[PDB]
Amino acid sequence: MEEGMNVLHDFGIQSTHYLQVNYQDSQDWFILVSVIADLRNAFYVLFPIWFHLQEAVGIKLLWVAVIGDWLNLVFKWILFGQRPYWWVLDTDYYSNTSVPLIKQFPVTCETGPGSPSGHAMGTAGVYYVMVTSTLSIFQGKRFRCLNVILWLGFWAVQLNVCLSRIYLAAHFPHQVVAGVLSGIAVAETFSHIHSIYNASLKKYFLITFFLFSFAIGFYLLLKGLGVDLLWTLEKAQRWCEQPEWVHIDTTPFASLLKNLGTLFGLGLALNSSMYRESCKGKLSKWLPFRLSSIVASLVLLHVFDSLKPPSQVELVFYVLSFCKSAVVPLASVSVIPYCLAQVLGQ
Repeated sequence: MEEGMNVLHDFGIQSTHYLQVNYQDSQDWFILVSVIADLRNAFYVLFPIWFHLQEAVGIKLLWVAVIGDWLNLVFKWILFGQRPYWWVLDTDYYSNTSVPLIKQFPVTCETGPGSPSGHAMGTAGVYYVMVTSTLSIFQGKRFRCLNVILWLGFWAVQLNVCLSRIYLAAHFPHQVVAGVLSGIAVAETFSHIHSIYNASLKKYFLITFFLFSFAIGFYLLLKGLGVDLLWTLEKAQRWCEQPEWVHIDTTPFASLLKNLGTLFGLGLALNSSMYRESCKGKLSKWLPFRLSSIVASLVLLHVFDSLKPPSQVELVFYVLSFCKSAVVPLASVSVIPYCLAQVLGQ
């Protein structure tokens, strides 16, 4: 008893055509929305702004982002999901019927399985935390104005992200809906785990080691049964309208090490002695200092992101990417605040 989900697939294709045929003067806006929702905006912009306003929100945001990435990868390995494009030129569902018309944008022609919507899940898991934390903080203040403004803003962001993903013919509506719901779930369930604070340096190492070991073991186990993990490459190549648009990548472990490096860097920065005298110092928590630290961290991280590891060797690429991802939280809470405190020295 198993029947095809071509009903959902055709509903997605018709949704893409409906969105494309009318809003033909909005491709730039949807591209801009799709490029901002990228997760390299919660480790470089959102984190240093929230870590100094209140130290508890930043750690929760970072943990939610890392766990969301890990779950995204692990479940993406084992779901074998299609995409809006690449399914209308291959399936025989429109064999005795008519075939709609789908146009391909350069941002389209993705090369990986798209069962969990990474952009939507990360955006939900990162924005739910911000909204709920702001609502909790602003309790000291007739209250159905700020609440409704914040929730309407959050839902508008989610709807715009989903529409951007559908309009570019990169994910079906159910994929992004499930991704949004899973991100909300992970944020909600991390909102109650209170052992992530004041955690020992040994515990962070054990957690990171467990995540890495489980990922590698799972990756090998699936290869040890007869599961194919490269079906997305040849089919994407054959049904993409231009080979130049395709962005073939040869890194099976690309975001895993980046997330693990971010987690390890946060642990080291939190448990290092230099942070204790820099951000927990004596009479240095007056607000202009925090604002200056935020501005300096943002500027220096933006300048520092403009590097690329050498791809001529794979192991060196992985090691350097891990080190950079570790420096991202190790240089925004530890060294810059201490340098600014010493500047306050003279």
